[PDB]
Amino acid sequence: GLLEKVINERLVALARAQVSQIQRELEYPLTVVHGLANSTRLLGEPGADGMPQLNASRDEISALLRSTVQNNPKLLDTFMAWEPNAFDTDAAFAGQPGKGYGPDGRYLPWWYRGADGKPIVEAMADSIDSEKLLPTGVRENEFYACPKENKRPCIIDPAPYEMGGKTVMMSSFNVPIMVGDQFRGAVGADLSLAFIQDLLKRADQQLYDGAGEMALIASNGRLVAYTRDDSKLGEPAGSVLDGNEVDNLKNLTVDQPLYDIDAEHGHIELFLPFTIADSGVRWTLMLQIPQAAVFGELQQLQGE
Amino acid sequence: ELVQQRTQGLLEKVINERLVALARAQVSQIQRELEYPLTVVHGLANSTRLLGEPGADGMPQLNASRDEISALLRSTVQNNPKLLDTFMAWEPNAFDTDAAFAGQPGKGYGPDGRYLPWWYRGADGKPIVEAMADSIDSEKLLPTGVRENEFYACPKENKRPCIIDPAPYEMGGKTVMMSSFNVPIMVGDQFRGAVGADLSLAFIQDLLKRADQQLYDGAGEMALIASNGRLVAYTRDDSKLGEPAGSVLDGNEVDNLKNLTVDQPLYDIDAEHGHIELFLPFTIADSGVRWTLMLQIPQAAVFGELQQLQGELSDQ
Ligand SMILES: CC(=O)OCC[N+](C)(C)C
Ligand SMILES: CC(=O)OCC[N+](C)(C)C
Ligand SMILES: [Ca+2]
Repeated sequence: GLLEKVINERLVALARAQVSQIQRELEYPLTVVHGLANSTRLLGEPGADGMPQLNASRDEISALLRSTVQNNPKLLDTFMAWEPNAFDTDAAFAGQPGKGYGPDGRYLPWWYRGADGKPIVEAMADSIDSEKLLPTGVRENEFYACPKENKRPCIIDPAPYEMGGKTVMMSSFNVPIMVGDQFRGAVGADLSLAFIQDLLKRADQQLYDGAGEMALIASNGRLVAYTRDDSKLGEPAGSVLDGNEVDNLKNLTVDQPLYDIDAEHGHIELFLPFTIADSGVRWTLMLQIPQAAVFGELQQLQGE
Repeated sequence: ELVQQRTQGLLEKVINERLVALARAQVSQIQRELEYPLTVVHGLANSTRLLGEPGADGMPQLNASRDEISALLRSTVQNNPKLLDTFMAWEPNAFDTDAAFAGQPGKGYGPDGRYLPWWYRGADGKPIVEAMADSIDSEKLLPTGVRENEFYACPKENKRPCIIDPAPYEMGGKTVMMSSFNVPIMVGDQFRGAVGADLSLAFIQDLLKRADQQLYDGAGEMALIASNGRLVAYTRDDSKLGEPAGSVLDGNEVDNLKNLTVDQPLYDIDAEHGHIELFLPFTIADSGVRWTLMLQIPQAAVFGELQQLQGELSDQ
């Protein structure tokens, strides 16, 4: 039908705007940490006098990280890990705690905000080499192993980490520190799922007057956000969504919308896969809207 | 017969709502792409300000030389192919004594030592630097209605990010629209300088041309109008980019743009000229930009569609 087509084109356009709004949120941390990687690699790149182009101390690099946290309130944190002896001699820094160094001197700072909002630092010695499987299906060290192994940017699916006495679910945005063809380390920043969820909830309230719900699904099919119920974050979409929805989640092409009508529940399903910057990472936005909210004007024309 | 009017009004609403949603989608896509240069230059500003912000020891948090700051700018160009350039300018004696660096323009300094590097790519793609001494203090008006130094004066005056209305630029034997994206280097409450990068806006022309094909077999036009009234994009004709929008649109409509409200759509049915227009003002981040997307549809296309929709209702 021609009228159905005009209504459905409105729906797709509204969904596409929700995707580009989410991309703005998710591409931002990647560009932040690209900036830090593009600066830090100058520690290892000679200049016209044969000395490093950046001769910054560890205290100065940490200042850059802390300034990132300070002036990027949307980011949960900023962190960086060097390979053993990547840019200096770790042994000179061994036995110095509370600076983000491992016990052997390896540079591993994780900067985030304490209770008063002031930045504090934790060394990632415990997680950087950990093969522990977290309950969301993510290994504890994947924020570093993935950029080390693939030598390109990595976005990690939702995972819980302990932060100042509480468990925080988060996704990390990671870039390798490359000098030539050599992996020297990686730098990253997290977004909390609570942050992404709050934004998706607010965005949903402006979509068809809030009649429906949205789900953001990571590369492993687990929920980054789910406007109906915060308790489902991190959980598999296959343990929260419909048989029909879970099937449609398998029916998707690489980057192309899937439209479906769940008559059993009287709502429209729209799945839009999308990629995050040039990282090649593909997540999915799901819109679930009551049929009456989308087709109310048709209902009104036919009703009279 | 009032049933006919109520029915026609509801069909027109469905049509108008589709066009509004299409407009909002172009705005959202434009905002996604144009955050990128702001994030890059925010990173450079947030590093450079540490030259003047003390630590607990009372001493600055970053003890970097001018050469090291320039290396950060050079690395930005090298590692962001989409950016045309990256440039930074300090206030006189902002972080050191300019006079100690006088007489060395080959490093991006002014003649009396002011730090003014502009880094771009030479013919072989390797970055090279030039001093901005000839532009940094110039309030000469460009055709676009901005000062030659707007990229610096606007962040100095407003102490927040500034996106300068685009200027034409030759790229690959074609003229494209180019804007700079600028942020202040703030130490406490003090403006110390600014850092920016230029980005081509050709992707907007391409975006809007593709979107304009979705509706009415491409019979409409889409435009993006800057605050100076000039065309950032115009799907009908690449040759019009950078021209006053009043050359393709009723002049008083263009004069009216300053009165519109951000994110509020506005329809104008110009029955005299047989076109309907939808305007959608928008901004970018905290830059305070005032840009307007415009969708123009011929009345004959809409009328024909309404007849088809009524025909489908009749046949029900
Ligand atoms: C416990 C720990 O060190 O976590 C580090 C990983 N990160 C920054 C992604 C949370
Ligand atoms: C080439 C070009 O875009 O001119 C503007 C350069 N700027 C803004 C650094 C002075
Ligand atoms: Ca369903």
